[PDB]
Amino acid sequence: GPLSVAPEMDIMDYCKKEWRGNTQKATCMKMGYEEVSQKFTSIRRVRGDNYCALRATLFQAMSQAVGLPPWLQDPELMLLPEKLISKYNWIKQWKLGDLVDKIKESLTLLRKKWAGLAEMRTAEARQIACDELFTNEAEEYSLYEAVKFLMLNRAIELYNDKEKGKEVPFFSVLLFARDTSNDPGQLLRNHLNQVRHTGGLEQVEMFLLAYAVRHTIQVYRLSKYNTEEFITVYPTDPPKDWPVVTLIAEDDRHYNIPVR
Ligand SMILES: [Cl-]
Repeated sequence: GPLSVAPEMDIMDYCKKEWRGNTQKATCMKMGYEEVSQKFTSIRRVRGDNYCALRATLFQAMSQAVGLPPWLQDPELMLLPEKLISKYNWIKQWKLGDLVDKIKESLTLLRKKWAGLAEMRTAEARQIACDELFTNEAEEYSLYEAVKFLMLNRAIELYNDKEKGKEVPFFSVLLFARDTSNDPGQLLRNHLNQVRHTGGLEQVEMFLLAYAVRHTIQVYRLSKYNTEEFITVYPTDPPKDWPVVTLIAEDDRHYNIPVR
């Protein structure tokens, strides 16, 4: 299929095309891209479907992969679908974009593709391979099923910890405080399973994504330009060894990729 992450263009050329006229909104977006352009020369437009946040994060993480992270080296990763689904039968309410084999196939693909990218000598070889992977075919969307499953697993672990009275990060309190997401089944049914053209990860779920792939996500939030949220980092205090990926969000729903 066609690329789902568009070929790069100059970031201020992009800004000048999208943001014209003298509205306060347009002025704030221009200031936002001007600030981003101090560190990144170019931008890649990410397909704005319900997977936009996952696509943006995974494309950055994988195109920048120089090693296979320990959580993907762990043999437990491939055992997780059978162990989780056997224990929590409501997971079979999963809606795909049997279940154990499908998820295991997706996780095996994620691990294999990531390992192959980490094997490459140059960033250019990685970008070519990523440009082939993110072409709107079944392999791309299988990656999102894998990551969504790891998000569900991390959510179950955080929920169970909070039940036991163990310390949990506060974003998980906020995640489960939502009336549509009071427990992991509601998270699955009402958020991870969601309907086309309406879904996408909410702010609190960006923390969950970061935890699931062990990446620090640095987001220029342009609708927050004149506030301390002009950047938000997910999670707030990650391990220093987690790799950093940078995104741009004009609103708190759609993400593009700055590149240099
Ligand atoms: Cl033009």
